[PDB]
Amino acid sequence: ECCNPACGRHYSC
Repeated sequence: ECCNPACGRHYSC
């Protein structure tokens, strides 16, 4: 998972 806003296009939460 990538829940931080900085994940950007990688956001997956």
